[PDB]
Amino acid sequence: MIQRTPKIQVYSRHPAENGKSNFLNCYVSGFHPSDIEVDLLKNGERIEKVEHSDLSFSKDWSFYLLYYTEFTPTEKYEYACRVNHVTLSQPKIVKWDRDM
Repeated sequence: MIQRTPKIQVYSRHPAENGKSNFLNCYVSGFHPSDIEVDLLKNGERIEKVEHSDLSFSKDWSFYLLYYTEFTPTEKYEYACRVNHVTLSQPKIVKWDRDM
């Protein structure tokens, strides 16, 4: 068995083909097992209808999830990615750094 704590990166991207659009991304990488719960949060609120949940694995024991959705970040909301994983005794909330 192997278990690997997801690395969690939360960042915003504009698709270059629609630069007006802003995507909050939670890139959850290198985890094993694949079982995971990943949410994007707006304050503590899970963002529903996260448009993209792209799971892949490299090695059979390394999973990568890009979990991202269009969002419109404003000051009034903190955005975060919340990951639960067996390796994470508590949900890991990685705040979107507004500069990221």
